[PDB]
Amino acid sequence: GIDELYKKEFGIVAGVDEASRGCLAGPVVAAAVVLEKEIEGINDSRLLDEIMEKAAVGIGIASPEEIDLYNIFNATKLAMNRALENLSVKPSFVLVDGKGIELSVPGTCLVKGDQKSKLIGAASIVAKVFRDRLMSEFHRMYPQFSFHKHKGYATKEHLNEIRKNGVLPIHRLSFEPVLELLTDDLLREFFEKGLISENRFERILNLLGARKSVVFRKER
DNA sequence: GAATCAGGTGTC
Ligand SMILES: [Ca+2]
Ligand SMILES: [Ca+2]
Repeated sequence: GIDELYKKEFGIVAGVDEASRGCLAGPVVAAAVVLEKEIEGINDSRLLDEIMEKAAVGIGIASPEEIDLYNIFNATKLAMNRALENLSVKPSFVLVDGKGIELSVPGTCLVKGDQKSKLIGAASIVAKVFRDRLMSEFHRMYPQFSFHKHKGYATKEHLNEIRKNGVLPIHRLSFEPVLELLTDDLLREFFEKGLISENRFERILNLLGARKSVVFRKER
């Protein structure tokens, strides 16, 4: 309903939101949603279909590699910027979920906007839904992991699976709980088998060795 | 759905 005020001044406004910033595995997902024919139900009082039939949508992704090289915050806007880019209508303005985000289109940030703007409310759905059906095929591809349930998140299951099964190249290797399970041994193997770029290989080395450092200081 | 447990990272 706040979405309506912005449309009056800027005309074509979009909604951005992301999913999967707290995961241990997978990319981060973003979604950009221009929308006209209004939908009751999104931030009001089976709309997946209505949103698809009745809106403009761009989706962006950042590979887990990219979360590890760039970091979880930058990888996010990287996807978000790819969403606007993948969106078919150029908006004059954007309402982003969160705070402290500057995107390639002039915009404003809304705290709990995924819960007060319809355009963001839309993309936030789009985002999860895609991510979810993505984690699904990850589950099929990596049968050992219940990706289809925990969504790559840091649940008790997912951890046990990592511990019992080993880390994957689709794990965010710079993520504390994954990191703490990491041996350069594996890194090397991942590298040698061509399952990680040299860039990532280095980064993670530098990171492990830095993890030891703060423990070393902290032990003194 | 609202609470309440759990687990992630980022900027100021
Ligand atoms: Ca939220
Ligand atoms: Ca979201």
